[PDB]
Amino acid sequence: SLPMLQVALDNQTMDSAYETTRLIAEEVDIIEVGTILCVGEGVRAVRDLKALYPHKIVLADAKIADAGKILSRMCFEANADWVTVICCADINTAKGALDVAKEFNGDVQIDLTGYWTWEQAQQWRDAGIGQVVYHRSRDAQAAGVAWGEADITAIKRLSDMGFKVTVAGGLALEDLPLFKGIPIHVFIAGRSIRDAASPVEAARQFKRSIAELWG
Amino acid sequence: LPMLQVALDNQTMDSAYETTRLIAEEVDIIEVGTILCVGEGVRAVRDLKALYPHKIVLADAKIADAGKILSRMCFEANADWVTVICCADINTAKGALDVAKEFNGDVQIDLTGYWTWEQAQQWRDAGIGQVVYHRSRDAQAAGVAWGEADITAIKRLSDMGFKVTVAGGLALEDLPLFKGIPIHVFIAGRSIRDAASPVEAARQFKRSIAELW
Ligand SMILES: [Mg+2]
Ligand SMILES: [Mg+2]
Repeated sequence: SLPMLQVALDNQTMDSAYETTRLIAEEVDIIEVGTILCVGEGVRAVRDLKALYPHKIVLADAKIADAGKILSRMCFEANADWVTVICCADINTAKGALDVAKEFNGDVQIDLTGYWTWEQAQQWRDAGIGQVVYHRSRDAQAAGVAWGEADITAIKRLSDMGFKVTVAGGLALEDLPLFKGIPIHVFIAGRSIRDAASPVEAARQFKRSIAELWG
Repeated sequence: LPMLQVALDNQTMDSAYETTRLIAEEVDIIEVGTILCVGEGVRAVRDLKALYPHKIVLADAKIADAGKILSRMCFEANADWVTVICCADINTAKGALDVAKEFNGDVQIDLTGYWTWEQAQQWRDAGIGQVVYHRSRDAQAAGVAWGEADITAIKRLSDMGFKVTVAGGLALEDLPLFKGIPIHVFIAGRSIRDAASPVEAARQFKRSIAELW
């Protein structure tokens, strides 16, 4: 199978986000309401984007740290398909978000930005979490942290634990070959699509490269 | 004396105002809870500071990454303080703190969930002066109580030089557990908002803090 492409809408306002979606909504598989757009506009962003693009998967990247049931329910009532819970959260937070998700036929991903352990990863699997976002912090990226050997190893180990792994964090087109041969579920691109001279062509380039690399 | 922070974990502004119109003048710090940040977005911060410009307004964003952008959105909305979640890369706390400094605001590391003493030393070396020792609401709902290990950890954080806020389902009866520790702030959300008398609930917290400290 080919890795899917997720666009991150890390825009501060809905009209900024629409400037991207009007160009690339049909060029990508998943539309992410980024954490920045969740904070800028609140959960209406989820409701509105799903109303515009009801045939697409809409992910609310809320990076829930606690109050798993309440915050997941807000996102799902706004018609989210998927929500994110941050890796450090108490296990009951992921569990709570998962129970709500099942009411709505949605799903939960654990976002792996920052500091987590393999013991925690086992708890997620035991709790019934099936997706994780292996995620380089943009702030670490800005401080020179590059994709590398240890990432490939960890991504493979997560996959062998039975998770579908999404990869994210300042991904550029030139980074995709690093991941060749690994059954990546989804690649997320925010800035490398939204900020391109032609977002459409940026998205199509990611799709072509993926098709070549995983074909 | 430890200050009293009310958490506005409400889905909509009008729900938050049901609380604030009762207790805004009864507390020291008004928190835009994470639930309100997600429900309404940063407008919540801008609106509540406009209403209560004399009170400290905390945006409980629990930032996980993009420290500079997300803190700047909160501080442009006139937040005084913002939270960063404990698992965030150290450069996220640093980014948020650099922005905070431009606005004469501050950053707290929220300690909900899994973190390490090595990370705590990193926050200190980065110039972080505030943490929120925080029992997860979901852990609370699964039966996790405040205990001596929490008290030991709070004292340890205080000895490292942090001003410590305590939070997580706090009830009036919990206050004596922390006696003798120079707690900076106690947060109460449910035990004030959902009280039969929110005004009595806030006054009782302040009365008890004044007695104990
Ligand atoms: Mg995101
Ligand atoms: Mg809070």
